[PDB]
Parts: sequence; structure tokens; C-alpha cells
Amino acid sequence: ESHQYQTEVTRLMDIIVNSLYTQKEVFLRELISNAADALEKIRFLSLSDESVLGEEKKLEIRISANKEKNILSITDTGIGMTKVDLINNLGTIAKSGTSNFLEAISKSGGDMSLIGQFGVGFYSAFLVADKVIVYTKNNDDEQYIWESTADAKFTIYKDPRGATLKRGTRISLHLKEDATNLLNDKKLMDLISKYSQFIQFPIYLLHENVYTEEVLADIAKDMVNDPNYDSVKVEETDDPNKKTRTVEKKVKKWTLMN
Ligand SMILES: CO[C@H]1[C@@H](OC)C[C@H](C)[C@@H](OC)C2=CC(=O)C=C(NC(=O)/C(C)=C/C=C\[C@H](C)[C@@H](OC(N)=O)/C(C)=C/[C@@H]1C)C2=O
Repeated sequence: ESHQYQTEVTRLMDIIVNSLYTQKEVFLRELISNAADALEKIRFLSLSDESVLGEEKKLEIRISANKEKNILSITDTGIGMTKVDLINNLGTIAKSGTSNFLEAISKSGGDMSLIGQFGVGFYSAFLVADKVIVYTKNNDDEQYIWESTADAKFTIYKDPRGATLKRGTRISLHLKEDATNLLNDKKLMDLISKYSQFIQFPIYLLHENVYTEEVLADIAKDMVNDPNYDSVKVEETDDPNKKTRTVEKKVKKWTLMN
């Protein structure tokens, strides 16, 4: 880690948070935009040589939430990043003084609408998350992890698990108790619909599906064991004459949002 980066990013985070705490939900517009840019870079190269896709022929954005772990993930099958691209790019942020432009914008009553164009849109994740773990894999390198904290502290290292992404970037956000509503189905759907206006690539959301049916009491007990479902809720009854139960089978599935 660099001291210049820790000072700049603290400022970027401070200004972005101070300006957009009433519009916190715009971090998703930025991450979808970044994902779309990473996809266009690998899509553009595939027109010259379709061998860049390799085993990963999917060109899309995937949004999923882990309500238990309080994590929201934004994955894309884009170009991905090399250790060099990551270190060099973080180096340009540190010595650019974009925070100065933003400070001046904020003090003048301007909006944070240029954070994307400036290349600092990523730091908007700190409006809703106190830690951001980026998993990335580019054809020309190994899979790396880039962890970022709300105190401008970061770390870059090789993924022990290996190339679990094949190609692209995964952005995991450890949400603040302050912004847990972003793990909700209705909220994410509303936000994705809103922020996927000029997006050329498909966006998929992993959301809950419920399959309800009447089952004979003895079979209902066996259905709890079905591992093809995340959970199986079986009706409780104090009535010993009841030969049947209402069973709710819950499984998360991918739905195209655009
Ligand atoms: C080779 O292009 C890389 C990247 O070089 C490492 C581009 C540069 C950082 C820069 O252009 C000069 C930006 C290109 C962008 O598209 C967006 C930016 N905005 C950001 O806030 C940051 C810090 C993005 C960084 C990584 C992001 C999580 C990445 O997002 C995803 N999903 O891969 C990202 C934008 C990686 C792109 C594809 C850039 O700086």
C-alpha cells in the first residue's frame, strides 16, 4: 500500500459519501457501467480473434446477494485485470488528484455526475459497503484478489483457490448494517431496471423462487432432504387427523433483467 493512495482515496470516499448519502443507491449504476466497459473491451477483441473467449463464451453481468453473510456481488464475464493493470491503474488514481476536482465541484454546489467519466466511480461502493473484495482474472495472468477497506486500506494478492472466474471480475460488497435493504428482491429489481438503460449486454439477477404443493405427511418429511432446493418449509399442525401438509420449496434462480 501507498500513502499517496490512502490520502487521495480517503478524500474521494469522504466527498462521494458526503455528496451522495441521500442517493446511496447510485453505486449500482457505477458498477454496472464499469462491468459494461470490461465486457466491451473483451467483446471488441473477439471480433478480431474469437479465441479470446476461450472456455468462457458468456458475455454478461450477474447480480446476486447473500442475505446471511450481508454480501452483494456484481460479477461480469469481461476482460478481467492483470496484476500490472491493477497496480498501474491504482497508481494513476493516487497521483491524479481527482479528489481536488470533486472538492471544488462539491464546494460550488455541483453534482457527483462526473465520478464515472473521471474513473473514480468504483469508490461509490463505500456509500453502502465498509469492505469491497474484488476477484479478477485476465487471460494474460493468474486470478487475483483486491480487498479495499473504508479507511482507504487495501491489499492485492493471488487467489489461493485459483482461476475460479475463468475470465472477468467479481465485486463483493460487505454491506453496512445501515444499507441491508440492498439484499432485498424488490429493491434490487427496481434499481437494476433503473440503471440498465443504455446497457448493451445482458444483466441477470439471482433471486428467490417458491414452489408450493400439497404433500402427504410421510412424503413431506422426505422432501426436507431434497438438496435441489435451498430450503423446504413444511406446514406444522396439532391435528392428528391431517394426512397432508402444505410444502414450500425455495430455490434461487437467474432472471434476465434487460
Ligand atoms: C483495462 O481496463 C480495466 C482498468 O484497468 C485496470 C481500467 C482503468 C482502471 C480505468 O481506465 C483507465 C477505468 C476504467 C473504467 O471503466 C472505470 C474506472 N472507474 C473506476 O472507478 C475504477 C477505479 C475502476 C477500476 C477497476 C474496475 C473495478 C474494473 O471493473 C470491472 N468490472 O472489471 C475495470 C473498469 C477494469 C477495466 C476493464 C476506471 O478507473
